[PDB]
Amino acid sequence: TKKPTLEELIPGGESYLYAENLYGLQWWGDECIKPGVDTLYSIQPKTGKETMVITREQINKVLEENKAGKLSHLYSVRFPWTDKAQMLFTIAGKFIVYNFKNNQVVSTFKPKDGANNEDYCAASGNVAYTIDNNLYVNEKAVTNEPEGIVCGQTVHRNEFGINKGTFWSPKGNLLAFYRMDESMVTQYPLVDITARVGEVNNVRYPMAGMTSHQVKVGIYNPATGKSIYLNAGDPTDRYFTNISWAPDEKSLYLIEVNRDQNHAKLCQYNAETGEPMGVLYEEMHPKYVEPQNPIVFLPWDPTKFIYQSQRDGYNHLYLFETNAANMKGETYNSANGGSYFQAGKVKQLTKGNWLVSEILGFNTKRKEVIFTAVEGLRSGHFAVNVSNGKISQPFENCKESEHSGTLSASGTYLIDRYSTKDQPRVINLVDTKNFKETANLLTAENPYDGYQMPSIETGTIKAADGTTDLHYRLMKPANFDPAKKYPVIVYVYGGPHAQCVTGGWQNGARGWDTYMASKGYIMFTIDNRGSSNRGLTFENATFRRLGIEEGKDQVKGVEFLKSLPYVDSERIGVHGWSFGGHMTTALMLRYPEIFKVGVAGGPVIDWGYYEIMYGERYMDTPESNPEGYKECNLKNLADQLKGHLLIIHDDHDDTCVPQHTLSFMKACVDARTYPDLFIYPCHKHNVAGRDRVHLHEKITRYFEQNL
Amino acid sequence: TKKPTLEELIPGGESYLYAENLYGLQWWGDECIKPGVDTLYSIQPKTGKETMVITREQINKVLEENKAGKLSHLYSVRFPWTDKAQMLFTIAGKFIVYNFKNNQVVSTFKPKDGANNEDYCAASGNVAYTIDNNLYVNEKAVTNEPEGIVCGQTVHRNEFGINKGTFWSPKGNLLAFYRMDESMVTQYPLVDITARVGEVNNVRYPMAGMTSHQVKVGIYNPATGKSIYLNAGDPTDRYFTNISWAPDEKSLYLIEVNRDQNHAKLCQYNAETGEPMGVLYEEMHPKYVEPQNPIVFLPWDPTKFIYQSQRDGYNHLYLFETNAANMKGETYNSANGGSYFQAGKVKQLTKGNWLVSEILGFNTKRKEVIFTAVEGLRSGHFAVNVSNGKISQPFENCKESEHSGTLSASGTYLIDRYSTKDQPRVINLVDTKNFKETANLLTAENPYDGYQMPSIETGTIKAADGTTDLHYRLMKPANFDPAKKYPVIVYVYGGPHAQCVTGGWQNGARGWDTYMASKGYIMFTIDNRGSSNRGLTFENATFRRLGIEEGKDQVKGVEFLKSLPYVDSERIGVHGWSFGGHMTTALMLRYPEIFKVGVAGGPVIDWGYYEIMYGERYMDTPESNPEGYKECNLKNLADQLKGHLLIIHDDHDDTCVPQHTLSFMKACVDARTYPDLFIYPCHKHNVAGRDRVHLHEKITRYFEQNL
Ligand SMILES: [Mg+2]
Ligand SMILES: [Mg+2]
Repeated sequence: TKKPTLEELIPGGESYLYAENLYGLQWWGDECIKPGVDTLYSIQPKTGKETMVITREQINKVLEENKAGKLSHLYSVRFPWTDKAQMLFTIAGKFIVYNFKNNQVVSTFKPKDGANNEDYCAASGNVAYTIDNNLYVNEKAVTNEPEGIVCGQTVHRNEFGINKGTFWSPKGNLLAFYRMDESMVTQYPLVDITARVGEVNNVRYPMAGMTSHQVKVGIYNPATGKSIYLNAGDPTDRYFTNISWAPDEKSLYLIEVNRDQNHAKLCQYNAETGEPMGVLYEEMHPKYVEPQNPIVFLPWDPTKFIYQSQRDGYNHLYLFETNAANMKGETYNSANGGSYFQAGKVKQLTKGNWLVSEILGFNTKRKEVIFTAVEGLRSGHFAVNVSNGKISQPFENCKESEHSGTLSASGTYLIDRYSTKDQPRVINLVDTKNFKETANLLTAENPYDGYQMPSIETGTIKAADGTTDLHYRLMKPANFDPAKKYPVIVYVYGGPHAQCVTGGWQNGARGWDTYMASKGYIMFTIDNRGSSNRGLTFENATFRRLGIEEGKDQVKGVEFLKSLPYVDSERIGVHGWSFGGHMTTALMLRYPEIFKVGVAGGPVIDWGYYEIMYGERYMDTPESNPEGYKECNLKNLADQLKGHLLIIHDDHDDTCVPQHTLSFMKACVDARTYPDLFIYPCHKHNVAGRDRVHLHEKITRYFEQNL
Repeated sequence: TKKPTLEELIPGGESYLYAENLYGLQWWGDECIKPGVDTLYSIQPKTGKETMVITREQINKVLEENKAGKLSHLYSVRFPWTDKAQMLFTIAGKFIVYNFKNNQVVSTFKPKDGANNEDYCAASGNVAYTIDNNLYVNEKAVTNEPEGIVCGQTVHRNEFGINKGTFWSPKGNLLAFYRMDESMVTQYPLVDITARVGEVNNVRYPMAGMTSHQVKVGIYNPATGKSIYLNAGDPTDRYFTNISWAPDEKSLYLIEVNRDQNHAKLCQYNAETGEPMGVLYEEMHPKYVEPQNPIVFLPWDPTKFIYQSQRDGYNHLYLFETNAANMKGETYNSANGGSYFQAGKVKQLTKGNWLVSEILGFNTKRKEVIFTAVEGLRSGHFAVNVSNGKISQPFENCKESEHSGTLSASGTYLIDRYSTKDQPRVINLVDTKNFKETANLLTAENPYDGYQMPSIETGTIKAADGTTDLHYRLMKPANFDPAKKYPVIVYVYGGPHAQCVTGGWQNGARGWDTYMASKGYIMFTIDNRGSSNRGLTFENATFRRLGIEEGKDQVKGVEFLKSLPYVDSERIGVHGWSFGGHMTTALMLRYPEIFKVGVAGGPVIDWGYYEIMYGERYMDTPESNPEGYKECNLKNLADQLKGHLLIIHDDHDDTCVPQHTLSFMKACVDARTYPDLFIYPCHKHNVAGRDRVHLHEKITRYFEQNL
């Protein structure tokens, strides 16, 4: 009979309910380490037998004898040496290497104050980290650059799979790093209203069609203290992505992407001189090419590497030869409608209407690559023999689930974390020879046990093309009566790189979904064309017209709801954030007779205010696609607003500048339409922490008053 | 049966209704000039006989012979020479002097492009004007100052009656001007969201308790082209106000006010050297002193001048001696609780529980000063003989009305513009010997003739002190039934320098008052203690605690409404702008059991964000009044919000920085209270033009949905 509140359903809530977990669970060679608050256990994967390693009292005793501090829990320890009985942890910025068979502090190192993006190399003992805009290795500064130059940090606004800007050589003798010059990029003025006098907080923001930032790759030698830069030419309008090292540390590889994002090149550079050594492979597509993963060399054969490509329509593994730049190249057409320039023998290791979501690593003894594969609501772990191409089992044996994995040092065992509709969290140890569970580490209990909960249903309907199958999730209140009429709220995202309907826990339902469904509102979400884990054809159907085919598919979802007799067709609302915010506004403006109430958070209004990297991939430039930009500029449709639309924007949003929403307000004032607005001061793109509860109460209140 | 629309009732509306007027009505000596679109007439004041002077066709004929352009109407013509049959007008920035007896162009002058604040001196033919931050006289630049220096323009944020920064000598041979250095004042970042990339639009804004701007007075001679600056010492934390010239042009007078605004000094300076020549008079008050008018010399005796002071509790005329600085000074206590340092014989020309609102000028033959006097809803024109102090008639003969006047060159006749509850606009010529109407120039007809209109009632109730009488205005729908219950909307301002309930047209009702009253809402407004035209005691009751006594008085108004059987006590809303926005928020937070719904526009939230000049006058400094600032900081009461509060703020508001409202939103998020917000981009303190209709539709909609 008791229903959960927003305090129990929204992250940031005082009593937020979540399924039990095993934090810090990792590998020490081929032994599984299960940390706790007071003990660290070792688990033999073959048997599942738990052996105690060390207690926090024991470690703290030795830390106090060294005046090194105190641990509160053992969840943050790491085991980066397969052969040394050593542990690594941090206590107030200080790195401690601890021997757990002798109970001794091996070493301590404290980087300079204000250290971020710390990247430790176990093989050499070197640590790279950043202080403001400059890069540091151990006690020395690698760079001394002015404002506008950023070193050793992420570049190209985290696109093409870039998440860091430091790349240690396999043995830790050289460090590759990014050097970004943003000096020529426009600054957007955010205003801090908590200062004595409201101050400007400028952020570099490159908008579609304007001047971009320039990236350079440096190579630093900690033994000499000298750095070189790769001689790639004028870096203007070029992306330098997916940095990878040769196993011998003599050359560096990267994937270069042009500004039009339709041509990618796998390049080699000399690590000692920075001189180019050739192009091994080239990939082209009339729409776009999007490299997201570096090349991985075979641990048993450095003359071969695995490249990840969607050229046939799905992300798959391809085995290439290292000597490809010095062989005869031929041009080929690819199944995705693109083309590629390839030399040498290339072997497609994985094939089918599914994609590889992660390379987990290798089993060197059995010569296999272990990986995770996905499609729609299905996921699973797999192995493929690199020599013959024999796959462990067909993708068709996959169930609806969400799998995550961590491979042991020998590739013999796997930590398998998964969730299904009714199973919140299951953690098993899995044998990679036959993919059989060897031991259950956790089977989390339902955190909503003893609460009244809504029902969840998933299914498929056809897209606006009449052929593509779209997955939807439908939620109803617990006391649902099919004789009564109910209001509906469509939760929408619908942009690329995301999927709302999963095969995981509650089919991806969010806390607010649960909250509104229990308040008497039917909740609906459909994953339209453009969304992820369905291949490139499903995704690029939206090219140069973002939001259009997405809206058409969302309307097919509504036509399905209207066919249900318990749906009140005159009470359809819509809510989304970011791309979802654009979709909420666009649906209100393009289908004003369908959607009655809408709540749009941090939306994109005009793609001309959006970043170059993401924007120009799907929309090209305002100069190259003037029709696309006009059609998808929601300021042009401001006069179509009939219903209740609330726009929420955060004052320190540097993903969607606040200009989007205020320029939309001005357009409605001029057109004499009446949207509502709300600004969350001191919040970035999303409202985080306790204020996220305030946000969901405000959203709930808007739908209760107007739907 | 037809009701007016917001398009007919709101300025900026497409069909805005207003009472007929006579634009450009002025004096050519003692002849009254009535311009029109096609003709200029002359009116003999004794008789009221209209004589044609000239036609637009005649003037345009002569302008075309001189290639000087074309006039579209004769409303912008001026007659600054009493003895020359000449006119002044401007065609596309070009000044033209025209003789209307001979039909000849006398001269043309075109100032540099981008000219503003043009100040023409008919006696010398010189014109001063500004281009950006610099001052110009005729063809030459007086100043060449960098960013942060402003010359020849208004200073001290238009306080102490400063409305310009150029002051010509009586014969036009010297120009006194302001030079303001703002370089040391903090810049507030406003953001222009119409730019390609949202840009910063900085404004200098000095906040209470912080570093102020510095003002200097320059004296420029157009014949020599040289300037001198008054040697007043370090200008830090001093106000230089009410600049006035000696009749012989040999010295300049000003009133200096300290930063604590409790000590004023009448000062003389040599016009040739800029050297100080003494202090003639000093005025002190424990609360504040506020000089707002320069001294005026008697046209028949330059050894005497009239000073305007509230030292006895009401603004009155005092006759002083020019030789006062060189006489024996004594300190005296004043009836307002202040003190003054005075030398020589001083004569109080006007006395009573009423104030002088304007010195219209003089009748030199009869030795009288003509002036307008006000108190509450009462107004009138008066003469006092400067020699014997005999007043034309007692203030008690005044009726409820709003009078405005323009005196002829000899002070024999007056243009009297007035309004009463039911008379929208009456314009008469009045004989200043007996103040009898000599001719009716206009008796405007009601612009709402043929419309359904609400009823208007005025009365008085006692203030929260139990002794002071407060004027209120009550409006009811036309079909009002005293058997039914009605919702009420309190319109509030309540700050100093303003009065809402007048003796003029509709007792000061505004368009939106009319609109809501006709929609079935009772409208109520009360002029609380702190408001103007009631003397200093009524006003400074709020000193150091702005909003507190004002709220108490607004609540006495509500206790009156609750005593009316046709008022629904459970449906009371409130609306105000600026000080009224503060009042709306404060009333919602301090009396949450009284006001159900509120709409606050461009409010003051924290007095620490408000300007030095106005703020420190009534609140002192945050360091001098920490309790006052804490109590009146509405962020401190954020947790008290129970009802529906909408805060509207304009993104380019440089009166109330947008920081006020955004810092209030943050405080409510933190306190878990739910106010609503709206931002009008590209609007200053008030929404002007067609968007003002959008603003009033949004305000109407908020009250219809929630009250
Ligand atoms: Mg492109
Ligand atoms: Mg003071």
